Amino acid sequence: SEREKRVSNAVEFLLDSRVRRTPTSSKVHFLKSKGLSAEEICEAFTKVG
Repeated sequence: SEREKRVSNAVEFLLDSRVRRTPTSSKVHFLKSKGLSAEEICEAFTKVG
């Protein structure tokens, strides 16, 4: 599904060691800019440990 693709792509982005030091505020805006909702964003954040 389109939602599953959005969330799974987000998780993969977030797991990249190179993006760790990226401000969480900008991660939120970035994910919104890729079409994710607030609930999708929270789901993506918590799939990462």
